[PDB]
Amino acid sequence: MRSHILGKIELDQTRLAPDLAYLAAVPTVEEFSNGFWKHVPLWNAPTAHVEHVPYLKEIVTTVFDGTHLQMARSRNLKNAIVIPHRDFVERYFRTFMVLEDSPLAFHSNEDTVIHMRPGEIWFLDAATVHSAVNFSEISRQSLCVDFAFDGPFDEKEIFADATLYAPGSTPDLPERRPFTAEHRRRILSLGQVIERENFRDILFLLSKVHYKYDVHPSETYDWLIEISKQAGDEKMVVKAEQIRDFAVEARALSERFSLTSW
Amino acid sequence: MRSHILGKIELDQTRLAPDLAYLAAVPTVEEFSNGFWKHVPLWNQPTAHVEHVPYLKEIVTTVFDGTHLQMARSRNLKNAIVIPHRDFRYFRTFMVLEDSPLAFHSNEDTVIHMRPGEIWFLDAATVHSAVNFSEISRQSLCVDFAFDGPFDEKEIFADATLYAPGSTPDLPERRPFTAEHRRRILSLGQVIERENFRDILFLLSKVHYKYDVHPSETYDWLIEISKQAGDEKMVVKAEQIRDFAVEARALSERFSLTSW
Repeated sequence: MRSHILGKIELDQTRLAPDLAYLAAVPTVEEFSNGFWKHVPLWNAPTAHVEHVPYLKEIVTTVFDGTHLQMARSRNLKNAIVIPHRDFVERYFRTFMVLEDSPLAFHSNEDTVIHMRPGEIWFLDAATVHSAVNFSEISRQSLCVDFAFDGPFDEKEIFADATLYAPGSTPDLPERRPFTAEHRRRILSLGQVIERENFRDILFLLSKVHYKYDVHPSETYDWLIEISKQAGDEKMVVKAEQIRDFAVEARALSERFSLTSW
Repeated sequence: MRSHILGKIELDQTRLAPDLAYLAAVPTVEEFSNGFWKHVPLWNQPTAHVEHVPYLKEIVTTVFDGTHLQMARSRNLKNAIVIPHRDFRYFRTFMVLEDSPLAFHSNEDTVIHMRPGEIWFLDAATVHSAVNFSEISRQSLCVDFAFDGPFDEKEIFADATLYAPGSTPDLPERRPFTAEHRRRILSLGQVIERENFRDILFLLSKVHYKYDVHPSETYDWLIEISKQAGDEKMVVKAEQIRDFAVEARALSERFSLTSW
């Protein structure tokens, strides 16, 4: 897990309530997606949206330095799961800060599961296998502020005041149950019910095991492949192979790829 | 009936702050318009917007009785002016929810500056206008009432204790409107064109907020400005506009500030 905390800030819930009330209502528009997700661009390398979120405005304005600031946006996720994956193989800086307390919302990254707490500013490593989830409808509005630097930089200048930067902050890293061979055998029983119209469903459900069980998120794809073989459907074995290449190996997918076209 | 304050509630900032953010982002759907105006219907019976950020739901639920109530909406106005006009005994209350210093209203001979929380009564039947000389937000709540037979303005509230008709209104001072100033306004007869006719109208419509003259004169100056310009189609159009605005007289479906 390359990801880690970068520091924290006491959020003023009362100056934030309205900002969140706006983010939730501004209309926006947007193959592995499911549940509810919504992003709001604030800083495209500012937007009409900014002056409408005074507080959030202040926050990035003051907590960060533009001497490398890419973009910034708000991101919410409800009853949704982002399939585990990696963006590529072979340096950028994506930072993340939840804004609301969403108990059943988590992130994962390579071999560990995280539960971000408000105001905490995380560094999320996109070069390794990661995922995000919200098992409930409790809102999970978040601020993603991206950075960039060609000349390797301290990681310090993210903040425009080293008094906020503090790695040592202890993260909430839930303790997961042991993933056993007996569990693995139960998962594979899905080979008996999977069909083409519920294939995407099984992908999403397999994507959740790693949050509660101690097993690499990438195994998701091995299970899916094996479940496809057990079912004996070739177009499934192949779709499942393609998804794994996309997710685990960052291989791109055809424009013809579809979870619903067979 | 002349405009006046009916009472004033105190506004819980924190409790309405999230709501204003909501009204400001809610999309809504899509003349003689001019600048930014946005209405978010709140009672036509409730509207999906209510529950979606409540403080106002309370305000409107507590304060008014709904047997005569018949529409409620938020109304914002920025860098805009609505031309003076009469709508048509249909009441109508108005509460500005924010402090927008360059925001005003006029009605017949009065120019007022509503203050946050005051609940003003405004008559439909008269010549009124609204304006915001700046981009500072001016979210308000407009609640109208139904009466097709005499009542007491008290009888609109629920909690009768909320009615306080004696609050002193903030009535901006206006400069006297002089005969030389009038002469100067007719000079626009030198520059008006069919392509800027509308602009001149918006310009004339604003004078009555700063100077002491009835807003309907806007239309007299426009007709005269039109006669000075020697443009017969323009004189007829200005007259049509005047009849539509201060006589309520229905206009035509073809009528445009582009069709001469």
